[PDB]
Amino acid sequence: MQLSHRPAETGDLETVAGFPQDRDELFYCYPKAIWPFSVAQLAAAIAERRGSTVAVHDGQVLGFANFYQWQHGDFCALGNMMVAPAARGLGVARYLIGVMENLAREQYKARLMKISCFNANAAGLLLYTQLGYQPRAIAERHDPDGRRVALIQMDKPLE
Ligand SMILES: CO[C@@]1(NC(=O)Cc2cccs2)C(=O)N2C(C(=O)O)=C(COC(N)=O)CS[C@@H]21
Repeated sequence: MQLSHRPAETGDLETVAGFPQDRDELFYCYPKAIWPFSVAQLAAAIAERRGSTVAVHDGQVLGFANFYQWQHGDFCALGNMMVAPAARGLGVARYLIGVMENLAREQYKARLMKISCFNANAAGLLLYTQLGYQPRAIAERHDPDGRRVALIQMDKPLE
């Protein structure tokens, strides 16, 4: 694996919007979005967020993430974490989370990264745990069917 990163570009949008494979996956990474996902929905998030970044390997965009909260000197909140379905479990999210930690430290002077993860996303919860994130709170949210879900609010000090 020889991963690189760069800011997200218009030409990446169709690729990245292809990453969520079902309503659950879209919910876990972008709960405000409505299935089916679209480039317009992805662009809307990019426009209102900061730091949208892609991970690339062998000419393929394999990952995407951004910040939906940012407070200089304080923290950033990382979301829209998406990984190409053929590249799952190969370290792309771990790589990109590390890049986003460096961005938060360097650009925003953040002392903390927040990551919130829905309860059903076991793989996410375990990944963020392996990367040193700890659970701080659990918040109630509602899914598209009106069912109650638990949002696990985690954080990690940045060094
Ligand atoms: C403002 O916080 C968020 N939204 C809400 O909590 C509001 C709602 C949630 C469910 C119904 S309404 C927001 O935006 N979030 C994102 C995101 O879109 O990136 C994620 C995805 O996180 C990752 N890890 O990719 C977790 S919920 C959190």
